[PDB]
Amino acid sequence: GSHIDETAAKFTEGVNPGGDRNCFIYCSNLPFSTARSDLFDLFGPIGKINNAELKPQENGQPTGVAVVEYENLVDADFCIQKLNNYNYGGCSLQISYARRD
Repeated sequence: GSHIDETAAKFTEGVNPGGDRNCFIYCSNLPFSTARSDLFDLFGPIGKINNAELKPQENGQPTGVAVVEYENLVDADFCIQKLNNYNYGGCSLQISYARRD
């Protein structure tokens, strides 16, 4: 195949909360000043992130949502155990299994 940033759209487009022990993490209610580098700040000490991105929007405004993807299903689970009350920017983050991709 071929890639540079085409897959990073697919990594967040179509993705929703409320899966069940998939592999992807859905993260929501992030503050609107967040960027891709902030994911590895709070997720980096949990385990190995395979990939991670922020959800895009049709009008270009910030969504307040991230997706993350993890090496082992114990590490994906551990994010959803530990982060689902995490205070950041003045917001409390909501965390779930990313249901479709």
